[PDB]
Amino acid sequence: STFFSTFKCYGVSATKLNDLCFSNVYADSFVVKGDDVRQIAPGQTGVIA
Amino acid sequence: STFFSTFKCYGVSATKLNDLCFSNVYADSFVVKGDDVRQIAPGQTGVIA
Repeated sequence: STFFSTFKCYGVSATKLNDLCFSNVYADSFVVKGDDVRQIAPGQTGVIA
Repeated sequence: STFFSTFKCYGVSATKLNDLCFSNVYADSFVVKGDDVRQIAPGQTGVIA
């Protein structure tokens, strides 16, 4: 059903998420416009960041 | 005539293609939707990969 236009993982490889166990898991949610999505990453400047 | 929205070379630099000779060349063709193009790359996960 659900498909994503952006997927990025930083401290782990994407092909090893099935063999791991995760601790202290949190999820954040909000809405922005298309041109502002690139700002959601470490070491970024701009209005959102 | 032809223009590409995506182009990414991996084991060679893009400015060296005109000076080399290539062996065992093969081409693969298929169709996906726009959101799935990002999965055509080494180390990716998803339904396509």
